[PDB]
Amino acid sequence: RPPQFTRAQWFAIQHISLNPPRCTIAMRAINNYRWRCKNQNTFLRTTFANVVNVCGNQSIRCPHNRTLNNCHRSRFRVPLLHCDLINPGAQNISNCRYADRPGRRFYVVACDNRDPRDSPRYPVVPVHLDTTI
Ligand SMILES: CC(C)O[C@H]1O[C@H](COS(=O)(=O)O)[C@@H](O[C@@H]2O[C@@H](C(=O)O)[C@@H](O[C@H]3O[C@H](COS(=O)(=O)O)[C@@H](O)[C@H](O)[C@H]3NS(=O)(=O)O)[C@H](O)[C@H]2OS(=O)(=O)O)[C@H](O)[C@H]1NS(=O)(=O)O
Repeated sequence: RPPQFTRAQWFAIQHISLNPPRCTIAMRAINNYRWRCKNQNTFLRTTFANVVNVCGNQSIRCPHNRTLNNCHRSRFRVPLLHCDLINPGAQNISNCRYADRPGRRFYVVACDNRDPRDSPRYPVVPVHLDTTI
């Protein structure tokens, strides 16, 4: 487990977001938790349940993937949001400033085992993000 969640929940908390808030808020889930503001982020308007199914679609492979050789793409499209740091010179939350960018595309994810103390029902769960199309 990561310091405050499982890998699979932490992955969801960053990127899986069926009914989000606006970007100035949505970004806080890392930009107010990490030592600097990240410039760009992506937030898929889907359910974790679909993403657990996407870690049971046929196995493909991704750009930065050699330590598992396994990722997958979604079989039909979903809505999303993207966010954008409007002045790259902010490094902290007293000055970092953003705006919204909604969209509908497929997505690409990597995946690994369950957690000893959470939701055993599913042997393999998502855990990272590569791109959207
Ligand atoms: C295992 C753990 C440490 O990894 C998780 O957290 C790190 C940050 O580490 S930290 O929390 O311990 O401090 C996350 O990596 C940071 O986010 C990336 C992201 O893609 O979200 C990086 O983004 C930059 O590069 C992207 C290109 O890579 S690609 O998308 O894979 O092709 C760009 O598209 C993106 O715009 C850009 N953002 S930036 O602000 O301009 O840099 C970023 O490099 C990285 O931070 S850094 O300190 O390493 O530079 C992991 O994503 C995360 N893995 S997770 O647990 O699976 O989610």
